[PDB]
Amino acid sequence: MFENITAAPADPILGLADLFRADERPGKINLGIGVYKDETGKTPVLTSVKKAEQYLLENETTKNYLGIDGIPEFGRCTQELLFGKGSALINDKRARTAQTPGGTGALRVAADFLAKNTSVKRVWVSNPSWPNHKSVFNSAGLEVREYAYYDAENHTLDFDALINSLNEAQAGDVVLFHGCCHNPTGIDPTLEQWQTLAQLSVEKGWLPLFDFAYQGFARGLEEDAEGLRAFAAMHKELIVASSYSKNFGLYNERVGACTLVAADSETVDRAFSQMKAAIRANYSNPPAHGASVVATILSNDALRAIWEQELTDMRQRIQRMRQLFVNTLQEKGANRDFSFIIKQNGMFSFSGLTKEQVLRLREEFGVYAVASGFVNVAGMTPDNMAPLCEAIVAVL
Amino acid sequence: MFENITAAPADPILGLADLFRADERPGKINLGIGVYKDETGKTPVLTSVKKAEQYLLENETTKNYLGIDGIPEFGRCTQELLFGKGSALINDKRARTAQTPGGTGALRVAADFLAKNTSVKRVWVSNPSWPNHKSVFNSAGLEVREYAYYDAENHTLDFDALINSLNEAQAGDVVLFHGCCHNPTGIDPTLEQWQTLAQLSVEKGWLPLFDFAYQGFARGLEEDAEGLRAFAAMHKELIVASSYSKNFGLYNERVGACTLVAADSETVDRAFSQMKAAIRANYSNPPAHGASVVATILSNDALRAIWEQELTDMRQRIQRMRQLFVNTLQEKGANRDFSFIIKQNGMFSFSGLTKEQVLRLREEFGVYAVASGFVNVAGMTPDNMAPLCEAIVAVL
Ligand SMILES: *Cc1c(COP(=O)(O)O)cnc(C)c1O
Ligand SMILES: *Cc1c(COP(=O)(O)O)cnc(C)c1O
Repeated sequence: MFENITAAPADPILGLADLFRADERPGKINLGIGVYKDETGKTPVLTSVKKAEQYLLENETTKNYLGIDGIPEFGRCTQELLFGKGSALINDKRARTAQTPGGTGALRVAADFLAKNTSVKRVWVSNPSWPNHKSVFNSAGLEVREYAYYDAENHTLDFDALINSLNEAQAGDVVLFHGCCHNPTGIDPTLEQWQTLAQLSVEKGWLPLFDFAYQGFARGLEEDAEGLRAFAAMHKELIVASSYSKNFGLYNERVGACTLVAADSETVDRAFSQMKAAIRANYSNPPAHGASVVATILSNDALRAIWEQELTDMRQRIQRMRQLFVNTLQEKGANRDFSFIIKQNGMFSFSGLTKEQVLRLREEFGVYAVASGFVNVAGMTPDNMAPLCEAIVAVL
Repeated sequence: MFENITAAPADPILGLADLFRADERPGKINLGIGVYKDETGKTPVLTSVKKAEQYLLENETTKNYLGIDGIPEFGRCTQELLFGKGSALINDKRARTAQTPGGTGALRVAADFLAKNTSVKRVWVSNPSWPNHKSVFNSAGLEVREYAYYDAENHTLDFDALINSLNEAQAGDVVLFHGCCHNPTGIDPTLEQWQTLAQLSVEKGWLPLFDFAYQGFARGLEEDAEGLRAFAAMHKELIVASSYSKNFGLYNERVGACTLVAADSETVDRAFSQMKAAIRANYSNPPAHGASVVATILSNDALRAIWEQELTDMRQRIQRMRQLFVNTLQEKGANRDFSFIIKQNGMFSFSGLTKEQVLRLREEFGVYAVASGFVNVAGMTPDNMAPLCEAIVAVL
């Protein structure tokens, strides 16, 4: 059966980490890591999370199966983080949430479920979008198309090209958005923008699906949701996929969730059942541990408070490198403008650099950057900034 | 989009636990639980697991993403538990293992991967088989057919009907087996039986896929694998799906794994890549926590030793109820033979009882049993045995 021909031509992971895992001089990391790193290059484990990890060592009584949808507390908790405080979408019971081996879990689960119950044929992702997007959905047998976004050149969102690319879409078509700023270039629709996508989105069909990892990394836990929230001001039907993998620095635990909305609660229920349908058919129920950490930090408001400050730290270091990058680059000699990298959000941004600068940087240079010129601001530490910036400007 | 018609007609879970969750007199549990219970009706959390849970509170340095295949230690460790000690299938590097949100995760992942790379069209499950089997594979677009097994009446494996039902199968068809004794009736092929399935299996085509949750519950960690192992003595190509969900009482953590075999290591590799392919496309990498517990107990041989004794306990309580069931039933008045329930293995066995005894037991009786007459020996405690056995014999 497996004997003769298969093999991968694979993901931009070992597509950079393994040459890094060998191409040893004093390698300026990959800026092609997918995780955050602190001022020392470590991707710590959090005080809010540990303290919470301990609350579980002691309080757990059984490792008894979780409900298909998971931890309801996590539920309440996730819902309220995405839609708000007195959110009339919560009291009103239009939203239902599933706990999933998070982020990708949710987009998958979202995928498999749309694929029946629904007659969604295509998914519109965005050029570029997080690399693993296409695979999730092709896997489920939905065809993926791309809308414009960052035509680049002038480093911002070619708003017009988007709207323009989008009109090709249609009524029962799902349009994938990243709530708060986009992997790989933290370029944001401003509220207005977010606002018109929504006006357009209702008058044309489009079930909107939010891909939401990164909340609290652009401006703040609650502002980051505004995009999700205005859409949500006017949808009836909407679906969002979340991850506490980045915001809780819980990467390996696999935490995130899938929220589904319907006009009303009866409808929400006939459909959530069918999303649970798709869950018993994937993995029968989600992994507790991560989410309990999660459910526990969001409930304990002392632990929340301590948790909100770490994230603040995160997000802040990230902001500090973005200026420093542009600064160390001034001083050292660059023929260009990159004042565009302090304008973007998140870990990611494309360093406007060529497939070949990117490659002239891994020879007698040593910096790892995935071929697309995309760097992870998070891998830049205050001291590695010197050499990095020598190297970047020694190619332009 | 979701508006009008969907809804579930669902899993034998709330299909029994929810009426239990309400039908309150002194309800004799459901014997329609899917988890083990101790002599008090609790599904504890283990000393081996806690001690290990603590080793992690203190030793974890980052929550950094796991490899797609997961924890390699878990790897080594799982492989050696399934195939053995000096296993020439390990040194020989024909086996490769993926860590997955376990058990169902693995059958799914196994499913999605067969579905391309391979030209497996059908899956042969067994009548009955674990209820969630059909959904996993239909979900992936493989058609499921059933082979005979327990025609019942004479409570044992209609060996002949199996062989007989099987011949309809064919060359690139996957045949699903439960390594050590079967959910819902712990009826075993003896080594010989296991042995002929294998002889047959090579001479006819059939990629064999083992569904293996329950190891150490029939006779012992190592004997339970004999079935897996003799097949494995002669396959080249074979695939097994595991779960430490029952044996480690880790139910909610989601621990298990998918082992794939090929004739040789080159071939194993072109295909594992494509199984990792299917993994980045499901959830991008598995949840650490559970498996670290797992990887940690199997390496630390003090913790292993302590772990092997709990399981022994488990398996033993399970054996003690099976005799007690048959005994309390003698004494109290039954018109039948049920000496067949001390012959079976595992938590499960069908109490030869009718859809209507099953139902005459939930009226002014109070015992919950999924309509198929299947009981979970594990929910029977030494004291609830009195009333249960009054009730069972008061209907025959
Ligand atoms: C980081 C990220 C994810 C993460 O999915 P998880 O399994 O939560 O790691 C998903 N989508 C996007 C756009 C991301 O940036
Ligand atoms: C219990 C059981 C499973 C469990 O899958 P998990 O997700 O590990 O709970 C799978 N298959 C069979 C036959 C089982 O009995």
